[PDB]
Amino acid sequence: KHYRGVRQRPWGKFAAEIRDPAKNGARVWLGTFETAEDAALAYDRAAFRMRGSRALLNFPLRV
Repeated sequence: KHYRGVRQRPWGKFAAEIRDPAKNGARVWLGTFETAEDAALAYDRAAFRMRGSRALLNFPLRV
């Protein structure tokens, strides 16, 4: 229901964002999306390039 990094609005928009501690504690707003699935998938790509090998994403790719 709630994706880690995706904020849902009471209108129909979402927002994919990730927390990066390596950047001295700075935010990384990927961008708003149309649904929680699109904003959640975009969060996985930024949480895999920034974290590198293996990472905890809303959609833990493994197939």
